Amino acid sequence: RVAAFDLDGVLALPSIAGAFRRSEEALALPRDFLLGAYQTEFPEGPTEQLMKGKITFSQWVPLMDESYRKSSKACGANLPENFSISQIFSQAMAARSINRPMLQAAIALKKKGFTTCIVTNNWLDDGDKRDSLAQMMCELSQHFDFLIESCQVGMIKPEPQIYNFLLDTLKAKPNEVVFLDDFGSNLKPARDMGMVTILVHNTASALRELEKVTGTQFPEAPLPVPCNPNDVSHGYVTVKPGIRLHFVEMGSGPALCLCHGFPESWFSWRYQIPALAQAGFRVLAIDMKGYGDSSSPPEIEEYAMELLCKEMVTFLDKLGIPQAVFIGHDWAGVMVWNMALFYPERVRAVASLNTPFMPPDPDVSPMKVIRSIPVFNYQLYFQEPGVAEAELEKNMSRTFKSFFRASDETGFIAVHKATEIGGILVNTPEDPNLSKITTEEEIEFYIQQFKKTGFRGPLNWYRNTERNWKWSCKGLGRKILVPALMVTAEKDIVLRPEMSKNMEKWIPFLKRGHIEDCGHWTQIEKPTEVNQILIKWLQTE
Amino acid sequence: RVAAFDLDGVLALPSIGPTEQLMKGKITFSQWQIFSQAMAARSINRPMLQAAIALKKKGFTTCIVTNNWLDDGDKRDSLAQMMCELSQHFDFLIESCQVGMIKPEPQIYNFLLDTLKAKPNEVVFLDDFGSNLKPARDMGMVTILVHNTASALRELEKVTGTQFPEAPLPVPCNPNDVSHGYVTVKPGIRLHFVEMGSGPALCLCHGFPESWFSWRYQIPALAQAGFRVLAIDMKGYGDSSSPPEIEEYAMELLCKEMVTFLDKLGIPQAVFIGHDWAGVMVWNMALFYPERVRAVASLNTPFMPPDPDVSPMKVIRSIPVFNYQLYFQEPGVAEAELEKNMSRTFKSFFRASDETGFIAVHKATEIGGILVNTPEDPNLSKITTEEEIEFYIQQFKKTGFRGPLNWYRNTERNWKWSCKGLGRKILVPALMVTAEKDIVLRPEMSKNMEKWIPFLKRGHIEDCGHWTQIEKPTEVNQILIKWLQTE
Repeated sequence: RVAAFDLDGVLALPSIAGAFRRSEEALALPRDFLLGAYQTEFPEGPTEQLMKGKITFSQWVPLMDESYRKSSKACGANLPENFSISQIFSQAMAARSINRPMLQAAIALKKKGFTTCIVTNNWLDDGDKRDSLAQMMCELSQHFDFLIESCQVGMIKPEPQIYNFLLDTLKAKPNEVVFLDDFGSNLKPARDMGMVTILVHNTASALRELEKVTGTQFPEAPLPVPCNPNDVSHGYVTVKPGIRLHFVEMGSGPALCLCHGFPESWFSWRYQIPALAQAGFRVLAIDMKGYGDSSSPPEIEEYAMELLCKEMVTFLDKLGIPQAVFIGHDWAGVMVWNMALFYPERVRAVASLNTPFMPPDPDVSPMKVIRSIPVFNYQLYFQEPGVAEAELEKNMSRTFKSFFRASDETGFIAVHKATEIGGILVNTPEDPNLSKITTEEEIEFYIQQFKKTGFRGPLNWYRNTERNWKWSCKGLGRKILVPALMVTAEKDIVLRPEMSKNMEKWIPFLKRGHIEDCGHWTQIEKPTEVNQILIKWLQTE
Repeated sequence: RVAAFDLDGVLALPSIGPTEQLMKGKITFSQWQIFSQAMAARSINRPMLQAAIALKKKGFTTCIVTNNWLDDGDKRDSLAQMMCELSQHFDFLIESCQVGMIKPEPQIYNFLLDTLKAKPNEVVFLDDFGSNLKPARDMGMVTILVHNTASALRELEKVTGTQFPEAPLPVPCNPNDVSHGYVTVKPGIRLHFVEMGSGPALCLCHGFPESWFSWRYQIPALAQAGFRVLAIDMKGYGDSSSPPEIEEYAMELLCKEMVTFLDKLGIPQAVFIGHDWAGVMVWNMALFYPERVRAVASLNTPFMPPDPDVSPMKVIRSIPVFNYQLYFQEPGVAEAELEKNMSRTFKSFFRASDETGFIAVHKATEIGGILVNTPEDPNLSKITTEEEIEFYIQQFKKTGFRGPLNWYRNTERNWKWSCKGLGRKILVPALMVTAEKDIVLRPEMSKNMEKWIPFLKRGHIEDCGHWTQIEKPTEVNQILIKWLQTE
C-alpha cells in the first residue's frame, strides 16, 4: 500500500489558495476571478506554463498580470490599473508552513511501512524569498519515498497522465493507494481510477479520522523525529598525528557541537539533531575521544580533560569554525564547562544536561572527594584498568539494556555498592528485559559501535582524577561570563539536581531549566521536553 | 630550525598588579573599556604571516609566544577568527595566559625551548618591545626587533632565513589538515567533500579531469571571507562513488543528486560555483532548482543552452575545437591513453596560458590521441608542483578515468533534458568570469548569455588559460569575494 499527499493544502498550510480568496474579497472582484488561474481543471495561459515548469515564477508574474488585465476590467469587475499578483502570491507562499499532525500521520504509515509521497502542482521559484520553500522541501524530504512535482515531470492535476505516472512510479494498482487533496476536483479522477479519495478539508483531524479508518492510528503527542543514521553526513577531522574525531552534521549555520557522555555516542542525540537543525542551526553531534568512529587510544594520559579540551579547539581550527555553542551531558558536560572556563573566545554558549559545574578545592585531595560520596562508588570501581572493561564487554547486550532504562524502571545499575559485590552488572539479571526507552535496533547500534572501541578508551575518562584536579585548579579565580544554561533531571540518581545549587557563585546570569520524572538519559527519556528547552534558550540568547 | 613571533603587535596590527596576572591567567577579561574594540579593530599582518608560511613551507618549526589573556568579551569572536586563522601556520602556540608565565619572565623562554625541543641557537625570535627581547639574546638565540610594519623586520629576518616575495600567492589549504565529509545520496552512491569555515553554505564544484583539491587556493580565502565552504569531489572522481554505467552521469541525474546532497546534509540553499563541466551543471541547477540556489558563478564555462532543431552531436561535430570531445565519446579508448601514464597525463593537461606542451583539442581524432603531440617527458608546469601532481595521480588510481569521461558521453539525453527549460530565464543572482587565453571555452562564447540571464554580473581575467583557479588564484579570489559580498 501507498499514501500520497498534495502539498498546498494537506502537508502545507494555509493553502496558498486561501490568500487568493482573501484578496479576491480584498478587491471586489467576482468569485474565482484570480483563483481560476490556480484552481481550475482547464488551466491555460501562463499558470499552465508555470506548473508544467516551462517558465519560472518571475516570468509568470508579468505575463499573468497581463492575462489578468485582459480578463480584468475588460470583462467584468474593475481590476485596478496598477495591480500585481507578485507580492501577494509570493507572500502566502512564504507565509505558509508544515501541517505537523499531517506530516505526523505520514511518518507513521511510513514507520509502519507504506510507500508515501507528494503529488503537487509545483512551480520553479526564482523568487526573492524562495528560501522558505527550500527549507520546507529540505525538511519534508526525509519522510517521503517519492515526490512527483508537476513542474518537473510536465503534468498537472487533474490532467490524467500525472496519476498514471504516479502508479508507474510506485509500481502499483489504484487500490493499494490512498490520495489526500484539498480540491476534490483534483480528486475526481483518482476515485474514478479505483483509488481512495479523502478530501483534506479542515486542517487535518476530520481527515486523519477517515484515515485511521484505514491502516492504523496516530499518537496523541508523537515523539519527535529521530535523525538516523545512513541518511546522515559523516565528518572526519585529524586533530593530531594519530588522533582523529568523527562526527555527524546536519543543518546550516551557526555551529553547535553536541558532546555525549559515558557510555554513549553521537547517536544519543538522535532526537535533538533533526529538531535542532530545523530550528536554524548547523549541528555537529561528535563521537568523543575513545568512542565509536573516532580514535580510541589506550594511554590513560590521553583522556586528561586538559588535553581533551585542547583537542576540541583544534577540531574547530581544522574545521574552520571559530566559535560554536557547546552543549554537553554526563562527562562531556564537565568538558563543556571547562571549555567555557578555559577557551571563552571559542564558546558562543554552553549548556549542560544533568552535569553541574563542580570546580575543585585546592585543599581537598580529589580522590578523597570521590571516596566520600556514597554514590560515586562505581567511579572507583572504574579506576582499575581491565577490570570494569572485562565486565562491561563480557556481553554488551546486557551492558546496554542495563545502563539505559527510564527513571521509572527496574533493573538499575549498582552505583553505590559496585566494589563490595565486585561489579555493576552483578545484581543485574543477565537477560534484562528491554527498556521502554530504546529499541533492539537502537541497542544494536551501540553494540556495534563498541565492538570497535571496546571500553578502555571511554573508561579512561574516569581515570584522570589527579591531574584533572591539578589542571582545573588553574582557573579557580575566574568566573564563567559567557552565556550558560543548566538543565537538571529530577530523578537522576547520581548527578542529582541539588548538586547545582551553588553553581551561580561561579556563573552569575546562569539560566536554568529543569525536567521532572526524568533520569540520567535526558535526551533519550524526555527528548521533546529537552528539545523545547534547548531551542528557547538558543533563540532567546 | 625555528622562528618565533609575538602577536601583541607582530602578527596582528594595529598593535595594542591585577593586569600583571590577566596575562598569567587567573582573572578573565570581563572580570576586570574604550579599548576592547582596540582589540576588535585590529587584524593580521599578512607580509609577516607570509614570511612565516614561507619558512614553514621551507621547513622550519614556527611559533607564537605571546602574553595572552582570556576574552569573555561581547566582541570576542574577533580574536577567535584571528586565532582560528593563524592556527594552521604554526606548529606550537605558547600563549601566556595558558601556561602561566609572561615575558620577560625568563621561564617562558626556557619553556619555549623545551617544547620545541632545541637550543637557543637554532631559534630566532620576533618582538615589538625589545625589553621583552633582552632575555632571548641573553640565552643565545637570535633576536629581531619589529619597528616598522614588517619591512626592515622581515628583511634582517630574510638576511637570516631566506627570501620571501612581495606579491605572494594566497595560501593553499592541504589535504589531511582538513575535515572530510561523506554523504550517501542513493543506495550505491556517495559523494565525498571537504569543509572549511562557518555559514552560509557555498559549494565549489570542479571540472574534468580534476578534484576538490583544485580549489585549494580558494577554500581558505573563501572561508576566511565569511563562508562555509564545501569543495566537493564530483561523481566519478577521487573519493566519491565512480560507477561505470554511462547513464549514471546524465546531467539531469547529476543535478538531482546535488539537491539530495543538500537535503541529507540539512542545507536548504547554497551558492554553487562551478568550472569546466561543473560550470554546466551549476547553470542547470540555477535553471532547474532555483529554490536551492542562493547564487551561481561560473569560471570559463558559459551558459550554452541547446536548439531544439539542431541535433547536439552535430553542434559538437562542427566546432573544430571540440575534437577531443569526440575522441572521448568512445569507451575504453581515451581511458586507455590517459591512464597509461598518469604523470604525463597531468603535466600535459595542467600548464599555463603562456606555456608549451599543450593538449590536442583540435586534431585529436585524426592523429588518434589527445596526447600524441606532447613531449613524452613533460617538463613540470610552473603552475603545479610534483607534490600537487602526485595528489591527482593518487586520486585517479582510485577512479581510473571512465567515471570522469562518462560526463562527455551523455550528449543526446542531456540535450533532450535541457530543452525542457528553453522557455525560462535564470533570475537568481549570477556571475560569469571569463579567462582570456582559454583555448576551448573562449570568452567570446558568452556574448549572448544575457538573453537568458539578464542582470548577469561579469568578471574577466587576462593572460589566463583554462585552469583559472590554479593559474590566477589571487585574482579569482578577489573577484569571487567582491561578488559574494556585493550580492
